[PDB]
This record gives sequence, C-alpha cells and structure tokens, in this order.
Amino acid sequence: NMKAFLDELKAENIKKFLYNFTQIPHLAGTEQNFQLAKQIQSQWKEFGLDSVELAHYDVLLSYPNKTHPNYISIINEDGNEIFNTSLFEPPPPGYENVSDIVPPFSAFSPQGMPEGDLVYVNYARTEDFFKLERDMKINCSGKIVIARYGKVFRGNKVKNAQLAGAKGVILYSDPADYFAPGVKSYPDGWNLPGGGVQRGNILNLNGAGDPLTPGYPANEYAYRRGIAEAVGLPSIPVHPIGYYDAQKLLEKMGGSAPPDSSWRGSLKVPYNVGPGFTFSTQKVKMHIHSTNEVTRIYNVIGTLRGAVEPDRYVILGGHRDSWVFGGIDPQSGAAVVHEIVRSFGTLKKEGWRPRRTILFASWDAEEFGLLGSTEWAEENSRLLQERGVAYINADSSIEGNYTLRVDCTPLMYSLVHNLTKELKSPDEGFEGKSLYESWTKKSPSPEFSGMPRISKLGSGNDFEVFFQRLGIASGRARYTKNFSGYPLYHSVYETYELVEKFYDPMFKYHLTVAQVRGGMVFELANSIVLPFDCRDYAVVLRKYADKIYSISMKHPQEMKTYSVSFDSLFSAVKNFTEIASKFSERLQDFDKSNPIVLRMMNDQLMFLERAFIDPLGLPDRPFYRHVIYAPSSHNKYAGESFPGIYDALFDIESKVDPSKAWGEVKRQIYVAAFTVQAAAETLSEVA
Amino acid sequence: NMKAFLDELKAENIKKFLYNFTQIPHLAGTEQNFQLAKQIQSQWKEFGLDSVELAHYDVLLSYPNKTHPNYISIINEDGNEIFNTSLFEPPPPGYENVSDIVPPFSAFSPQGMPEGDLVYVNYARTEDFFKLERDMKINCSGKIVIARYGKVFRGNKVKNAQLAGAKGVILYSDPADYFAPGVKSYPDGWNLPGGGVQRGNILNLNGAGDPLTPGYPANEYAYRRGIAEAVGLPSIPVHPIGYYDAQKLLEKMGGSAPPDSSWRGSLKVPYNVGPGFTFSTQKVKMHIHSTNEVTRIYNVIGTLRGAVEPDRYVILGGHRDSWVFGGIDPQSGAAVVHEIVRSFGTLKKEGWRPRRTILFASWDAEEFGLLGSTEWAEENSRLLQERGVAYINADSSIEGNYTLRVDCTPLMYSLVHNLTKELKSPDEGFEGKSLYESWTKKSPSPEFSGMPRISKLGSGNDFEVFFQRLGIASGRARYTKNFSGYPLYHSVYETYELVEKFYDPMFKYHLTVAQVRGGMVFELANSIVLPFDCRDYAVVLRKYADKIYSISMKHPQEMKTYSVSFDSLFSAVKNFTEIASKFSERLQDFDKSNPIVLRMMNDQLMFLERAFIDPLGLPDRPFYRHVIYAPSSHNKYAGESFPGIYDALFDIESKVDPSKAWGEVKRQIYVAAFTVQAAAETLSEVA
Ligand SMILES: *[C@@H]1O[C@H](CO)[C@@H](O[C@@H]2O[C@H](CO)[C@@H](O[C@@H]3O[C@H](CO)[C@@H](O)[C@H](O[C@H]4O[C@H](CO)[C@@H](O)[C@H](O)[C@@H]4O)[C@@H]3O)[C@H](O)[C@H]2NC(C)=O)[C@H](O)[C@H]1NC(C)=O
Ligand SMILES: *[C@@H]1O[C@H](CO)[C@@H](O[C@@H]2O[C@H](CO)[C@@H](O[C@@H]3O[C@H](CO)[C@@H](O)[C@H](O[C@H]4O[C@H](CO)[C@@H](O)[C@H](O)[C@@H]4O)[C@@H]3O)[C@H](O)[C@H]2NC(C)=O)[C@H](O)[C@H]1NC(C)=O
Ligand SMILES: *[C@@H]1O[C@H](CO)[C@@H](O[C@@H]2O[C@H](CO)[C@@H](O)[C@H](O)[C@H]2NC(C)=O)[C@H](O)[C@H]1NC(C)=O
Ligand SMILES: *[C@@H]1O[C@H](CO)[C@@H](O[C@@H]2O[C@H](CO)[C@@H](O)[C@H](O)[C@H]2NC(C)=O)[C@H](O)[C@H]1NC(C)=O
Ligand SMILES: *[C@@H]1O[C@H](CO)[C@@H](O[C@@H]2O[C@H](CO)[C@@H](O)[C@H](O)[C@H]2NC(C)=O)[C@H](O)[C@H]1NC(C)=O
Ligand SMILES: *[C@@H]1O[C@H](CO)[C@@H](O[C@@H]2O[C@H](CO)[C@@H](O)[C@H](O)[C@H]2NC(C)=O)[C@H](O)[C@H]1NC(C)=O
Ligand SMILES: *[C@@H]1O[C@H](CO)[C@@H](O[C@@H]2O[C@H](CO)[C@@H](O)[C@H](O)[C@H]2NC(C)=O)[C@H](O)[C@H]1NC(C)=O
Ligand SMILES: *[C@@H]1O[C@H](CO)[C@@H](O[C@@H]2O[C@H](CO)[C@@H](O)[C@H](O)[C@H]2NC(C)=O)[C@H](O)[C@H]1NC(C)=O
Ligand SMILES: *[C@@H]1O[C@H](CO)[C@@H](O)[C@H](O)[C@H]1NC(C)=O
Ligand SMILES: *[C@@H]1O[C@H](CO)[C@@H](O)[C@H](O)[C@H]1NC(C)=O
Ligand SMILES: *[C@@H]1O[C@H](CO)[C@@H](O)[C@H](O)[C@H]1NC(C)=O
Ligand SMILES: *[C@@H]1O[C@H](CO)[C@@H](O)[C@H](O)[C@H]1NC(C)=O
Ligand SMILES: *[C@@H]1O[C@H](CO)[C@@H](O)[C@H](O)[C@H]1NC(C)=O
Ligand SMILES: *[C@@H]1O[C@H](CO)[C@@H](O)[C@H](O)[C@H]1NC(C)=O
Ligand SMILES: O=C(O)CC[C@H](CP(=O)(O)O)C(=O)O
Ligand SMILES: O=C(O)CC[C@H](CP(=O)(O)O)C(=O)O
Ligand SMILES: [Ca+2]
Ligand SMILES: [Ca+2]
Ligand SMILES: [Cl-]
Ligand SMILES: [Cl-]
Ligand SMILES: [Zn+2]
Ligand SMILES: [Zn+2]
Ligand SMILES: [Zn+2]
Ligand SMILES: [Zn+2]
Repeated sequence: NMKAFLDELKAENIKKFLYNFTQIPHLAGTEQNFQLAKQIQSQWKEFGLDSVELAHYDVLLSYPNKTHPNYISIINEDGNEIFNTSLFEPPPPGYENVSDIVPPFSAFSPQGMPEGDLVYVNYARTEDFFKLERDMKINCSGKIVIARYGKVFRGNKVKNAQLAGAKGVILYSDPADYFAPGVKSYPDGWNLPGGGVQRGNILNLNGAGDPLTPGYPANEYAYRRGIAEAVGLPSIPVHPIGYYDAQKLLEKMGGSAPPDSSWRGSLKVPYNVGPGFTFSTQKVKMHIHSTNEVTRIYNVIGTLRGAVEPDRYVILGGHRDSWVFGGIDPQSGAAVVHEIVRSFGTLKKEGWRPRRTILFASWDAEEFGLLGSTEWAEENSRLLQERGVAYINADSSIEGNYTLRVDCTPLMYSLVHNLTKELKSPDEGFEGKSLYESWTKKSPSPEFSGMPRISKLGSGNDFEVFFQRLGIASGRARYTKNFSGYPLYHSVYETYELVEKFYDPMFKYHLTVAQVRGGMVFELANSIVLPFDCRDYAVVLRKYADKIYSISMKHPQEMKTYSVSFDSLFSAVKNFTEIASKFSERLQDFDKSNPIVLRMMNDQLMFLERAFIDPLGLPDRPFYRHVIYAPSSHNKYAGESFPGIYDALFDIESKVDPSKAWGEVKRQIYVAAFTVQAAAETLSEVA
Repeated sequence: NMKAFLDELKAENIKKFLYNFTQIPHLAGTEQNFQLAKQIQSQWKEFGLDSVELAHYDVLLSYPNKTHPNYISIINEDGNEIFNTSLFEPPPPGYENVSDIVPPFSAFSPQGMPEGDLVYVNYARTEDFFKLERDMKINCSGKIVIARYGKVFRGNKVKNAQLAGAKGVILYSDPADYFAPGVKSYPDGWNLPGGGVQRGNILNLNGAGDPLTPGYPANEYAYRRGIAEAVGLPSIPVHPIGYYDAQKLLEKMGGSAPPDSSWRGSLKVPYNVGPGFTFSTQKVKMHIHSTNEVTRIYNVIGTLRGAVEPDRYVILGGHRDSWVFGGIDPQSGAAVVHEIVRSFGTLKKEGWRPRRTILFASWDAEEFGLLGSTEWAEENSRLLQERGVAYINADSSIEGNYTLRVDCTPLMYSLVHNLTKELKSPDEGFEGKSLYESWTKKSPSPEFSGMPRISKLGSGNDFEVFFQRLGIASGRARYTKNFSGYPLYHSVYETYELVEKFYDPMFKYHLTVAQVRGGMVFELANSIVLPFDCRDYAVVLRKYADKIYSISMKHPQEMKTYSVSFDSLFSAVKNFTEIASKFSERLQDFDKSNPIVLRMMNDQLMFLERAFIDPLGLPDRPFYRHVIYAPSSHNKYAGESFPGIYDALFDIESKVDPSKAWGEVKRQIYVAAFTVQAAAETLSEVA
C-alpha cells in the first residue's frame, strides 16, 4: 500500500546517492555522463525494475574551444586590451583538482569577435526594452547589450536583445539578485562569489527539441537541417560573467541616468544606460569561439510493468546532465528518483506490482534545451498519446528550504491537496503538523480561501514536451525559498557540500519531496479510478476567461468597432462546468466491478488533458499545441493562460493594421471557445 | 447474429427508399434537402436508433444566378454572338415539370466574361499539359482551355489549366468517354444524350472541408477567412457542356494536329489543339455569374449504443445531397443505408445491441467538397481519434452491374475476403456460387494469386477526413462496370428510372452491396476481437517500398551523388513484418475472458491505423496526414502510396536545384521509415 511505499524511502539513501552523483562533472555529451547513465541503468536493474534501456540520440550541442578560450576585453583607442574577464571560475576548496570543469559560456552562441559601445538594459525583459526604445529613446542598434540575469529565461533576453538590433550580449549576475543580505559567499555560505558565473543555454526552441530535427527523433538515419535552418539559434554572440568582471565593465558607463531605482542593482556604479563610456573612446570587445556539434546523448528508461493496466503509463522523469557538479541542479532531484525507484523495486521484490505501468527516465542534455526528453517523446509519441496517464517531473528537489512549490495541471490539484494532508511537515515549528498546513501557512493561495498556491506550468524543464506538445497531465513539486534561480545556480560552486552544509543537512527536505513525488506517482499508478478532478479545470477556465476578458476590455472602442465578443468562450466554459459536474456524478455512481465501464471512465479522465491539444499548434509555435496553457512568449519559465488570445492581445495598440489585429483576436477567441467546448464533450456520455 | 441481420435486408425496401429519395432534387443548401434530412431523422428514429440528431454548419456553397444565366458564345469580329451553348439540359420525360433543376454549372467558378482563343488539352492531366508545353511547344497562356471530362477529378484539370496560364476552362463530355457503343441515349438506354452535361465542383481543397474555416467546424461563432484567403477556389471561370455544344466549339479549331490518337475522341472533328480557329477571327466568350455564399447544411447523425464497448464507434456514412435527382449518386447508397438502419433497428427492437456503438450519418454538401462530413469530423475530432474503430462509406451502390469494387485499408482485406465467401453472388451465371468467386473471377488481383483486386483509398468521397486526416481504418464497396463516372453522372438524366429500367431492375445488386456494407459494419461492431489483420499491412508496405524504390532508381547518378538510401525504409518494413507476426501470435494466444487484456489488444488493433498519421501533415497538404496513403496530387480520386516520397520524386529531373530536391527525397524517406517503425512499435508488448 501507499504507507509501505512512503516508509521505505530513506533520507540517508538520498544523501548517499546525491554524494555519488556529484563527485565529478556530468556534462551532456561527455564520457562521464555516459558512465553515470550506464551506472544508473545497472542499479535501476538491481533495484528490481523489469527492464532498463539506454535510448540515445545524436543532437546539436555546444562547447567552448579548449585551446581558444572566450572572454571579454575593454580595448583602447589603439587596440590594447586594458581589461580582460575571467577565463574560469576560481575552483572551490579541494576541487582545485577537477579534470575538466567547463568554463562559463553561453551554450549555442555563434562565434565572433565584435566590439562597440555598451548599453545597459536591466533584465532585458520586453518591458525593459520598451522603457528604453519608447520612453528613453536610447537605440540598441549596433550596440553591445549588457544585462543582468534574473526575472526571465536568458533565452528571452537574448532574443529581445537580438531583435532590438544588438551586436552582442553580455550577461552577468548582480548581487542584488544573487547575493542575499547577511549570508556569506561560498564556501562559507550559499551566496555567489564575485568570481561565480551562471552557465546556461540561450536557445529559443519553443518546444522543438534538437535544433536540427524538429518533429522527429534524432535517430541513426535522421535527416537534419543545415545549421542555417536550425531552430532557436541566436545570431549574436553572448557570454556570461560574475559581478567583479561586471563592475569593471559597468563603472565607466556614460549616457542617461537609469530611468528609476528598479533599473539599479547592488554594485557601487551609477547603472547608467549608455551607450558608451563617460573614457569616450575605449570599446568593449567579445571573443567567442564556442562550436556547435552533433553529439550523442543517452536517456535511461526503466519500466515497472503494471499488473492490471500495463498499457497505461505513469512517468517519473528528470534529467541527469549538469553544467558542472549539479549539486542542486539536477542531482538533488536525480537522487530522489533513485530512491523512489529503489523503494518501488523493494515492493516489487516482495511480490507487489502497481496497477498501471510506471516508467522512470534519467534524461540527458536537458541543460541544452530539454533535448533528451523531447527526442524520446518524438520517437514514442504514438504510445504516449494513447497510453500516457501522467508525467511527474524530478529536477532539483530543493532550491531553498522555506516551503513546497507545486506547479501542475488543474486535474492534479485535488490529488496534491490530499497527498500533502497525509504527509508530515519537515518544517521547523510545524512538527506533528501536516505538509499541507505548513505549505498553506507559508505560501497561501491568492484565489482563496485557506488553500496553498499552485502555479501554472510553462516550460524550462522536461515536462514541456509531455504537457505542451502531447497533452499529457503533468506536475512538479520541489522545496523553495521565499524565476531567478538560487544564488549558486549553474556555477562551479553548486556542489554536494553546498547542499549538505547549507541547504538540507538532515536530508529532510529531500525526503519530503521524495514523498510528494513518489506519492503522486504511486496514487497515479495505483488508484482504481484516476485521481483527476475535472471540476478543478472548470473552475480555472472561468478565472482565465475573466482574466483574458479584462485584458481585452482595456480597449472598449476597438471591441465595439470590430465586434469583439467573448460570449462564445464564456458559453463554452459554462458548458464545460455543467458537463464536468454531471461527469463527476457518474464517476461517483457506477460499479467499479464492471472493468469496461471503469476503463471507459479512466479513459475519459485520461484523454481530458489531451482534449486541449490543437494539432495545428499555436500561431508560429507549432510545438506548443495546448490551448489553455503555453510558456510565456516573454519568459519561457512562466506559464501563460489562453496563450493564443493573450498573444493576439499583447501590445495590440502598436499594430499598424488594427482590424487585421483584432480579427486575429476574434480568431483566437473562436479557437479557445471551440476547444473548451470540444474538451467538455469528451466528458459527455459517449453514446 | 450476422445471418439474422443479413436476412432482414430486403431488395424491395431499398427500391421503395430509392424511389422516395429521387422524386425531387436535393441540392445542398436547399429547403428540399433540409426536408429530406428531417424525414431521414424521423424515420431512423421510428426504425429504433437510440438517438438521431441534426448537426448543421454554415459553409461556403456556390449557385448559378437565377436571372443572369451562364453560357458560352462564339462571337465574331464585331461582337455578334454567333453560337450560344445551352441554358439547361432538356428535361427527361414526365419531369419537364421539375420545380427547379439547377442548370449545369461548375460549382465555385469565379464570375467572369473572358474571351480569347481556344486550346484543346485532351483530359487536362499533368501528362497532357506536359505533351503540350514540352513536346508540342503550344502555350496556354491567355488562352481558353477546353478539355474533356474523364481520367482525373475535374478539380485537378482546372488547377493544371490555371497553372499553365489559361484564362478560362470549358469542360465537356465526349462520347468516347461517355457513350458506350451499342447502347442508346437516355430515356431509351443509359447513355448520355448530346444535350447532357456533367455538373460538379472544381475546388482543390486537399482535405480542408469548408473553404473559409480550415481546421475548425463552421459552427455559429466560427471565425471565417475573407474569400481571398479561402482554401481551394479556382481563379479562372469554368463551365461544363454536352457534346452537341462541344462539336460547335471544336469544329472550327486551327493550329497543330493532335499529337496522336489518344488525344482524339469520338466526335467528327479533327481535335486540333489550336490555339484559335482555322474563321481566324472569331473568339470564344464565356459568361459566368455564379455566386459563392455561406449557406446552412445538415447532417443526420443516428446512434445505436453498444452493449459492451459503447465508447467504441463504428461509423456507416454516406451523403444525401445530389446535383439533381441523385438517382445513382447518392441515393442508391442512401437507400442502402436506410435499409441497413432499418434492419439493425429491427434486431434492437427484439432486444439485441451490437457490442460497440454504431453511428449512422446522412452527410450534406458532399458534392461541394465533402463539407458536411469534414465539418462534423473537425467538430468531433477528439472523440473520433480516441474512440473511432472504423468508417464504412455508403455513396452510390452501383455504377454498373458487372462486379464488386472494393477500396479499403489493408487492415480490412481479410474481413472483406471472409465476408464475401459467406455471401451469394447476384451475378448471372454464378447462381449458387459466392460473391468472392464471381468477384475474383471478374476482377482478379494483379498481385496474385487467386484473390480479387482491392484498391487503395484516395479521396473524392466522405471517408476522406476519417482516413486521410484522422487515421481511422476505412473501406468502401459498390457494384461497378467493366475514374470517369458512368455516362449519366451528375446529369438531369440520372433518375430513379435510369436505375429501375437499366441498372438493377431486381434491386439484386443493391441488396448485395447492402450485405457487403452492413456485413462489415456488423462484424466491426460485434466481433469480440477487432477483425483487422496487421500482417496484411506488412505485406503492402513491402510492395510500396519496392515501388517507390524503383522510381528513385530511374535516377542512379543522383542517388550516388547525394547518397540517397532506402535502407532505413526497408529496415522499418522488415521490422513491422516481424513485430506484426509476433503480435498475431499473441492475439491467437490470450484469454478472451480477461476483458482488460482484450481491450488492450483491440486498442492496439484500433490505434494501428492511427499510428500512420503525422501531425505535421504532408508537405503543403496539412490536412493529408497519413504517411502511407494520400490522394494523388494529379488526381484526387486516385490513391497514392508513400505520397511524401512519391511527390518529392515526381518530375525531379526538372527541379533547378538538384541537391535541394534530392535532400527533400531523403527527408521524406526518413519520415516514412520512422513512421513505419513507430507504427510497428505500437504492436510491441506495451511494457
Ligand atoms: C453550450 O451549450 C449550449 C447547448 O445547451 C449551446 O447552445 C446552442 O446554441 C446555438 C446558438 O448558439 C443554437 O442553435 C440555434 O437554434 C436553432 C438550431 O437548432 C436555429 O433556429 C438557430 O438558427 C437561427 O438563428 C441563428 C442566429 O441566431 C441564425 O443565424 C440562423 O440562420 C437561424 O435563423 C440557431 O442555430 C442551439 O439551439 C443551442 N442548443 C441548445 C440550447 O440546445 C451552446 O452553443 C454551447 N456553447 C458553445 C460555445 O458551444
Ligand atoms: C529495426 O530493428 C532493429 C532492431 O532489431 C534496429 O537495429 C538497430 O540499429 C542501430 C543502427 O541502425 C543500432 O545502433 C548501433 O549499435 C550501438 C548502440 O547500441 C552503437 O555501437 C552503434 O553506434 C556506433 O556506430 C554508429 C554507426 O554505425 C556510429 O555512428 C556511432 O557513433 C557508434 O560509433 C549504433 O548506434 C542498434 O544496435 C540496432 N538494434 C539492435 C540490432 O538491437 C533497426 O534500426 C530498426 N529499423 C529502424 C528503421 O528503426
Ligand atoms: C557510485 O556508486 C557506484 C556503484 O555503487 C560506483 O561504481 C561501482 O563500484 C565499483 C567502482 O569501480 C565497481 O566494483 C562497480 O562495477 C561499480 N558499479 C557500477 C558502475 O554500477 C561508483 O564508482 C560510484 N561513484 C562515485 C564517484 O562514488
Ligand atoms: C588580455 O588578453 C590579451 C590576449 O591574450 C592580451 O594581449 C596579448 O598580449 C600578447 C603579449 O603581450 C601579444 O603577443 C598579443 O598580441 C596580445 N593579444 C591580443 C589579441 O591583443 C592582453 O594583454 C590582455 N590584457 C590584460 C590587461 O591583461
Ligand atoms: C480527496 O479527498 C476527498 C475527501 O476524501 C475526496 O472526495 C471524497 O471522495 C469520496 C470517494 O468518491 C466521496 O464519496 C466523497 O463524497 C468525497 N468527499 C468530498 C468532499 O468530495 C476526493 O475524492 C479526493 N481526491 C482525489 C482522491 O483525487
Ligand atoms: C417519402 O416517404 C415519407 C415518409 O414515409 C413521406 O412523408 C410522410 O408521409 C406524409 C407526407 O405528407 C405525412 O403524413 C408524413 O408526415 C411524412 N413523414 C415524414 C416526412 O417523416 C414523403 O412525402 C415521401 N416522399 C415522397 C416524395 O414520396
Ligand atoms: C446569344 O445570346 C445573346 C444574349 O442574349 C444574343 O445577343 C443579344 O440579342 C439581343 C436582341 O437581339 C440584344 O438586345 C442584346 O444586345 C444581345 N446581347 C448580347 C450581350 O450580345 C445573341 O443573339 C445570341 N446568339 C444566337 C446565335 O442566338
Ligand atoms: C478469415 O477467416 C480465416 C479462416 O477462418 C481466419 O483465420 C483463422 O482464424 C482462427 C481464429 O483465430 C484461427 O485459429 C485459424 O488458425 C485461422 N486460419 C487461418 C488460415 O489463419 C481469419 O481470422 C478470418 N479473418 C478475420 C475474421 O478478420
Ligand atoms: C579551436 O581553436 C584552435 C586553436 O587556435 C583551432 O586550431 C581549432 O580549429 C579550434 N577547434 C574547434 C573547431 O573548435
Ligand atoms: C538605431 O541606429 C541606426 C543607425 O546606426 C538606425 O539605422 C536604426 O534604425 C536606429 N533605430 C531607431 C529606433 O532609430
Ligand atoms: C535553511 O534553513 C534555514 C532556517 O531559516 C534558512 O534560514 C537557511 O538560510 C536555509 N538555507 C538556505 C540555502 O536558504
Ligand atoms: C443576379 O443577376 C441579377 C440580374 O441581372 C442581379 O440583379 C443580381 O445582383 C444577381 N444576384 C446575385 C448577386 O447573384
Ligand atoms: C506564353 O505567352 C505569353 C505572351 O502572351 C508569355 O509571357 C508566356 O511566358 C508564354 N509561355 C511560354 C512557355 O513561352
Ligand atoms: C446490366 O446488366 C447487363 C447484363 O450484361 C449489362 O450488359 C447491362 O448493360 C447492364 N446495365 C448497365 C447500366 O451497365
Ligand atoms: O532550455 C530550457 O528550456 C531550460 C534549460 C535549463 C533548465 P534547469 O536550469 O535545469 O532548471 C535552464 O533554465 O537553463
Ligand atoms: O469534392 C470532391 O472531392 C468530390 C465530390 C464529388 C464526389 P461524388 O461525384 O459524390 O462520387 C465529385 O467527384 O464531384
Ligand atoms: Ca527531434
Ligand atoms: Ca471547417
Ligand atoms: Cl521539477
Ligand atoms: Cl462508396
Ligand atoms: Zn539547469
Ligand atoms: Zn535542471
Ligand atoms: Zn457526385
Ligand atoms: Zn456521391
């Protein structure tokens, strides 16, 4: 039963697994990552799984040149390189020994050696560039942009920059965002040293997976696009730096004041916007020599065969590749999955099987754009779309230690509420209380009433292809602090010791996340009726219809002129509410003894997420096919609701053909109303 | 049981229903068609169906102007209209009374009054226009084209013509194609009078359905494209004529000889290719004033709820709208469905239910581009794709009386072989023999050995959206003669009397088709294991891989230069063969007493057709998503195999960038190999 499963999970095992996974770097595409894959595969096998395979793909990755390193220089009027950024981060204590730690770089940067004047853009958000090209009249064309990490996925920044005319982008971590007051720099606390740099890919894939093979798995005979038709590649050079190198680049900055305090970070510089220095006369020069190359990656796929519904799949998945040691990102999640597997494997050895098939993935090349999960799902899309019950992600278990952070489909809200009431809170001062209670006290619902917050799914992690492309019900759960990443994110300093010393010394937060993650997978794979509640979707559809309506209503004159009505969407939502309500009644009133009727009802619950998929995709985003949710076009990490309408409405005041534009709003309202109505009809009596 | 069902079908009932359906015209969008819909709905209800609804859509139709009729003129040097084509066909005996019979027109022609020189193009096939622009050097630009009906769908002709530069198209029926020797003109035989004209739409929809709403049902709040972005509309005027009016237009034709005898039909004219007349000096002038208009259509949808698997759908569908009386096209099929329904309804009244849900459709606006079936399937696509077992079409039951013509997915071959051996042949001189035997003797397999021919599915009928877009296993069966249509196709002369007197006086061929159609639907809806044989797909995949390979091999030098290999496709096919073979074994070896295992296996059989769908669609044909089959791009009526590769290879010698072109061949080989491999993997053990 469930308690047997939950009781078999040990904090000390997680600790032991995390330590094992963090001793050397496991960069995607390296032999070391391959060996960790082989090792996971052997162990998941010894743990009891019925089968464990490696699935590999040949995908575009990116790597710095070993003998021609990347850096940024201030040059002078003659071409003397006055200042030079780091070539590497100062390795932490006792790892000065590291074989090779990849130096900081922006994965998928083109090669280049541009120079020019600097313009500071804050976080390089859409609103930042609006304030700058619209209010301030500064002009980024031909400039090198310099932006701080935080707020939004760094891919959006590069795209915003690229589109505003920039010839290069420099990213850095500012202590305002990456140094929490009163805590020390690593190795003596969990803050980011002025020499720490955040690695990370800067693609805009929009769900495509491998850049060269959109639509189809990068298998042995894959046909690939030439790199010039590749998906998501930035066209200007980009490089990240720490805040020491940053001060050096920022302190000589001229032009206009920062437009206000929200543009100014913590270093002792003015945070002038530029362009150029006070100093005229010197320029910034970038040196980028990273190369893109097709490289083999490996997913580990374990299978625990279901006793009754083997042709129904509950998937627990998270990635194995790290930028360096992956002390938090991903091995604190990977060590949790290892212990979940060990625990299910234990029950199986004593002769239990779950009701449905459970699938366990160790994904590769996630850091490079969710490539392993995506290629695997393109290869197995027909199985997934007819057999896929749910997907539970398992990246970083902790990014803090204040409370639970849950993002999931509405179908799993009730499941998550019930599971957490059955779990002990590991929180100081809530001993003998449930996780539900601490989580609700600490992160209260905005909606209300006495409920916790649960957020929408966007992207930036491996659930993306399962939810956004395929319409498989998905959730994730981790411990969090009070979109920027904790301070030591994607740095050489994110190590086992960072976690053992400063994050979770007892491994008690890991154990909690293992219980929430393994708990969901257990209920999903074993409850006789799928634990989804379609009425929960009815409720959020109404909130999102209100929301998108309110946004349109900021423009009453155009709504009159063009006859923009939301009547069809509200009507659809009202029908989905009534039909879901009747479906719940039938679900309460039938005999679980009749298997075929059970299967029919479970198939309705199962295909309901699926009903929100449009096979034509969203406008310009063929791999984002869900109509209710998509990643924000301004921030991959953030979930947006009614994305088609949201984007047709965004900055609509600026389109030059208002009636073309409002026409497309109307078209999107129609697609949404229709999809919500069609989804609802999946829950009607079937004949 | 089956025999009870088959024995309840009566030839005399079919006769009575066909007579009832043919007394007045039932043109899509008219009140008369609406009343026939209401009537079908009441009767299917009295017959016993559990529910019967009307589903309506507002779609673009096309109609001649009542007070400004269409015709073609020869004008002279001054503008005197010397010759004028008919305004209508001479109505048949006793129907000179007809309320209104729509005059001959090409549905969806733009309006226009162009004049110019005539060029004769034979059947206006791709090869005809090749022979003419390549061999003969004649140039169709600014000319009016005149082409005979036959060989290919008239939409392709208009598209070929349009693309070759034409300013108008005139279609006519030539007696070579539409007058069988030794038979008389209607009313005294079944041949086409020199005053008969074939009506018909001339769209290129490529599966889109309603022109204005591709992707989504043309419901109440549908957003519609402006007519200029409508799908499939021809841009030059087109009008059809009989062979009397044709002789008048052809007899004065100048320019070059016909390139050979295959270009010459039966009228006493030279069949010169033009351009222009001998007569200089006079021109041809077209007068077209038809209008396009959004018009309401109605499908009748009856439901017979399944006793065990109600959430599994077997669909019997065919259209109700006719160009005029629809004596053969469609009411000889519609009267068969009426009798099938009556018969199932009888069993139900005695307390039987089929195992699966059976759905019965009377589709509207088929003649106008399969619009009713398509809109309905877009509206209900999520139900269809998860619950759809099979679709059996039911258009014209007879287009002759020589033998059976069956087109279907390979999955149904074995079903059709077994059903026909259990059926009496209605053929003169095969009394006491089975339909299988007459059908095999009369239409022998080309493949071999002692098997009948079964052809591929293309399009030109209502199964299109179910098979080509959705991947639902589909078949059709009718009686045929020894792609052009019988002689009285889409003419005022296709009447009840044409059928009672000359086609099927006993109604014995109708009864046979009712038995083959209702027989399939019965087995599909009642057999405990779905009657599909996946090994039959294995066999044809190998033949098609051979075929497409041979076509590529007409170009060995390019295959070397570009490294074009079919190794992946053959490998996929070989694996599909082995895995299908193992799947058959398991299907033989499991206990039908275990329902969940039964359901799992039926779901594999059911989703196997579905596995061949690519959600990205074929190149440029987003609504044709099946990878093994598509309608021919040169002839909608014809099925083509490995369409993606076939079209990348077609006329490849002429592409100006041979390596771009051969690259796309390679990409298509990859898509096909991958899809065949993925389809096969749906038949593997599921865990
Ligand atoms: C939510 O579910 C409800 C079903 O409970 C559903 O309501 C349906 O709405 C449509 C209109 O939106 C109705 O269709 C109408 O009724 C009949 C057809 O049976 C016609 O007379 C009407 O047509 C006339 O009026 C039209 C416009 O007002 C004209 O354009 C037209 O040419 C006619 O002259 C009209 O088609 C239908 O009756 C209800 N169904 C009910 C109440 O049972 C609603 O649409 C669902 N929401 C969504 C978004 O799907
Ligand atoms: C039909 O089914 C068979 C399975 O029975 C399947 O065969 C598979 O083919 C691929 C090659 O096409 C094999 O993968 C290889 O084997 C190992 C990985 O386990 C590697 O050593 C190989 O890689 C080396 O060589 C490559 C090229 O030759 C190099 O590019 C590469 O970098 C390596 O140095 C290679 O990946 C696989 O072993 C078999 N599976 C078997 C026999 O079990 C076949 O592909 C299926 N057909 C289709 C079209 O799917
Ligand atoms: C993590 O643990 C694994 C397995 O417990 C260690 O690898 C095993 O132990 C030794 C290492 O040579 C061998 O006898 C086994 O063959 C290894 N088993 C495998 C790979 O499954 C591994 O070395 C540990 N990693 C670290 C850095 O501690
Ligand atoms: C920053 O780095 C550059 C590159 O290594 C340094 O300039 C080089 O210096 C050597 C010897 O002085 C010369 O042979 C090269 O011509 C220089 N390379 C280039 C491309 O300029 C530079 O001195 C460094 N600057 C600082 C302040 O340390
Ligand atoms: C979460 O728990 C609640 C409370 O147990 C569950 O709702 C009950 O479920 C039973 C079983 O069908 C019903 O008979 C009760 O009427 C329900 N109570 C309420 C308040 O609805 C709910 O099913 C659980 N959610 C899951 C398991 O997903
Ligand atoms: C075809 O048969 C139908 C039904 O048998 C005829 O319509 C019915 O018969 C009379 C006609 O006014 C009425 O009492 C019924 O209400 C009609 N029933 C319906 C419409 O379901 C119909 O007129 C026949 N058509 C022809 C031309 O013979
Ligand atoms: C073919 O049809 C046209 C159109 O009806 C005939 O020409 C018309 O004749 C009347 C009276 O003679 C004139 O008022 C119109 O000007 C003509 N219309 C046009 C547009 O030309 C023509 O005579 C007919 N030709 C034959 C041979 O019957
Ligand atoms: C068509 O009929 C053949 C002959 O009856 C069927 O094949 C037999 O099916 C039974 C039932 O599984 C097997 O045990 C026999 O071994 C089969 N004989 C052969 C020659 O295969 C076949 O199943 C029928 N096809 C259908 C119903 O789709
Ligand atoms: C890296 O740069 C070296 C040293 O200058 C050069 O020889 C080599 O081409 C580069 N390797 C690649 C292509 O990354
Ligand atoms: C920015 O500067 C360049 C000239 O160097 C110009 O072409 C570009 O259009 C400018 N952008 C704006 C907003 O004026
Ligand atoms: C872990 O828990 C303590 C308790 O408040 C917290 O303040 C400390 O800073 C936490 N560690 C991190 C990395 O936030
Ligand atoms: C048909 O032509 C008539 C008569 O000349 C004209 O008045 C009317 O506009 C036309 N109707 C339409 C638009 O089909
Ligand atoms: C046919 O004629 C026109 C001139 O009237 C010309 O522009 C067009 O390109 C010609 N086509 C060919 C194949 O020469
Ligand atoms: C019907 O059957 C006879 C028997 O040969 C055939 O010759 C006759 O022409 C058929 N009718 C039609 C329309 O083909
Ligand atoms: O490519 C993405 O969508 C995200 C990759 C990675 C996700 P993770 O850092 O592993 O949480 C990142 O944000 O840089
Ligand atoms: O639009 C089509 O695809 C075909 C419509 C109709 C099919 P049918 O004549 O009813 O067999 C025709 O060929 O003109
Ligand atoms: Ca791919
Ligand atoms: Ca449509
Ligand atoms: Cl996660
Ligand atoms: Cl048919
Ligand atoms: Zn990461
Ligand atoms: Zn991660
Ligand atoms: Zn027709
Ligand atoms: Zn027809």
